Amino acid sequence: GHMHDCHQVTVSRDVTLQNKERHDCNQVCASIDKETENKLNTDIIPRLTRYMSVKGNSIIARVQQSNSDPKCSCTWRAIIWRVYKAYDENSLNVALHVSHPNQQIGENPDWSLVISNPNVHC
Repeated sequence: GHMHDCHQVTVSRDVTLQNKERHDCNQVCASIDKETENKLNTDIIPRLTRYMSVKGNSIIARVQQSNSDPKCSCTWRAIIWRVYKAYDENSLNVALHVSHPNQQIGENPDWSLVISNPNVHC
């Protein structure tokens, strides 16, 4: 019944883009694929580095859809392989919106974070 000291995190970006034009939402969302990567590497990973046992994440991937809705729901997911279990899902989510302390202007409202697998080693 071995015990797990790290957990695996899926960090997600969730953006709604205007599509008054009624184009493919894969193509509308693709517009800010590069933005999302640059945001992942320059802000999101850095501010979660503190919590990882070992540096290590998957390449951020967009979720394919099949629609042309007036508002496009765009979602990217990346996986961070090992984060100390000591840091709960809530504290990791907070780390996304707040850095400097007592802060009131939240950042990255578009970003969220789950535990993808409770049972990882470091």
